[PDB]
Order: sequence, then C-alpha cells, then structure tokens
Amino acid sequence: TCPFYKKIPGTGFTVDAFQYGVVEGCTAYFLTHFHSDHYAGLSKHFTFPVYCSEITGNLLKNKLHVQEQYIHPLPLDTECIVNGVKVVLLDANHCPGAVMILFYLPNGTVILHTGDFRADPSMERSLLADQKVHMLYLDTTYCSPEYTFPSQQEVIRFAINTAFEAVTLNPHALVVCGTYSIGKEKVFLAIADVLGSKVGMSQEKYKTLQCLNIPEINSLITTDMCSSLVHLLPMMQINFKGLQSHLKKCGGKYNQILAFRPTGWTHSNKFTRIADVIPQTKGNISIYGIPYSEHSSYLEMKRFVQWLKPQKIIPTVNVGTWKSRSTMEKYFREWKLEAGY
Ligand code: NI
Repeated sequence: TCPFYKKIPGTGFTVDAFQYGVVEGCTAYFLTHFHSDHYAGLSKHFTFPVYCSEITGNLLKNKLHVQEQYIHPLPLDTECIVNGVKVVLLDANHCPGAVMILFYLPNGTVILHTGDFRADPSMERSLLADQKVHMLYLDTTYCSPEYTFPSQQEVIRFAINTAFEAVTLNPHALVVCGTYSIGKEKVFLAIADVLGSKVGMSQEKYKTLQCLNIPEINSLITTDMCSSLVHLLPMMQINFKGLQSHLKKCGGKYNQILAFRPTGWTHSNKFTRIADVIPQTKGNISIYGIPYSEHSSYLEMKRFVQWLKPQKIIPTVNVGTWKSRSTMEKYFREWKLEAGY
C-alpha cells in the first residue's frame, strides 16, 4: 500500500508510486526521475497517464517500452494544466531529466515536491521566487551535519588533473569509470575530453545515454572499445579482481588501470579534503573513491529550506526509523527558530 508521503492531498495525484498496484483514486502518476527506487513497477503493460520531463519520457519509451500514448512529457519552467490543476516542473540538479514539481491546489495551497535534488542558490531565482509554498516534500538523504562534501566543480577538477597526469606519464594506462544508473555523466565526459578520447561502453549503456539530450554526444561516446582509452563498466566490477580481468581483455594494449568510483558521501569526508584524496593500489591497478554527490549536503539543504520558509515539511527519505525521524524533526525546528519563520 502506497505511503502517505507519496500522495498529494486535494488531488488525484501520486509521486514516484509505481510499485503499489492500482492506487485507489489516483488519476495521474508523476515520475520525478529515472532511478529504479522511483520507477519500480513501470513497464510496457502500464496503462495510466504518466507525467514527467521529456528526458524521462525518452527513457520510459526506449528502456522500459512504455507505450507512447500513456507518456505525457511536460516542458520545464512552464505553467501546465493536468486534470484541472496547475503544475510546473523545475530542474532538480540531480541526474538528467530529474525534476521538482510545484502543485497549485484548487483551494489556494501551494505544494513543492523536490523529488531527489541537490539544492543550489540558482533555485532561488526560478518560478519559486514568485509565491509562497505551504507544504515541502523534501529529499532528506543527507539531513545531518556530518554530511559535508565539495562542490561538483572541485571534484571534476581533481578527476581531470589526476587522469591527465597519469596518462601523460604513461600513454599505455587505461582509465575506467564505474556506473550503475544515469547521473554523474560529467565524471567520465570530462576525463575523456581532457584526454582527447571517446568514452567506450556497452551497447545497453550507449542506448541509455542516447535518450538524454546531451549536446554533441555522438562526438563523446562510442561502443568501439578498441578506439577508446576511457572505458565505462558496471560499478560492481570496480574492484581489483574485476579490473584485472578487464585488463586481460584489452589484448596487451594497456599495462596499467586508473579507476574512479563516484560515490555520494563516505566517512573519509569528515577528515580529508578533496586535494588530499589518495587511491587504493594493488600492482598496476589504482582505485579512487571520489565524493561526487547529486544530493544536497546538510548546509545546502538548510539554506534552501531557510530561503523557502515552508509552513510544513514532509521528509521523503530516511523515514523508516524513529531515530531518523526524530533527528530530522529537531533540525527542521532549529532552522525555523534561527531564521524566524
Ligand atoms: Ni535518485
């Protein structure tokens, strides 16, 4: 049965609620982004209206074979009417095609559902600025002050400089980047660009990337591994055994691997600066864990909420334990008292 925090009151709407069968009284199902915990349940047999971004709708059609007649893509930053309710989709600064949803309820309440997001000051100048929000359904993934990480830009600087140094020192080194879902494409695209290479990957991953409207993509990715010195692999294969095996397969073209695992947060964040990150090494294989996050840090989340001044907050992440719920509720009260709303 669908949890309350996926239901939008005063409407026929649910958000990211595809794994509960037919939800009683749901007339339209919204999907914020194409990550499996959120799309779980969709397939070619789905026959209710799905509302989403253009990019999300490309993925639904091509990867999950959802029939076109039930996909309703909406433009961003545009007031649209769905089953008689005004809605707007806003960029969530998460993975490609990820949105936040503004609902303008018939009785005058305004509700923001962030989906998954990485809050940014740039959001303070979208259509959010123009009216009051009463209820906020918030991505609280990293809602605790221990969760600090660098900007995306510092993390990509570190990766580019690391890769460029290594390959310039040894032109027979291969760079490998791990992936398991869409998101974090900048990691592998920036490394390939500095090295003057295309990124090589499986046919299934190339298919996924071709749905994302990234400019000049035919110029940056390929399925011809032999012509590429930056290879993408499943995140599970980013370990010494899996990488030793891969290196075998390249037929003596390469004699060293430098690999990157983009994680979100890891406890080496509470001690070490990005400048100071070092790899795990075994033989001719090294592995860097880099803290490339597509969710808000604690400080970014705090700033956004203190800007928005919602009357009520509903967390959507970490809701399963009383200890987490109590922690989060204590931070929301602090933020409210400090800012004065
Ligand atoms: Ni996500």
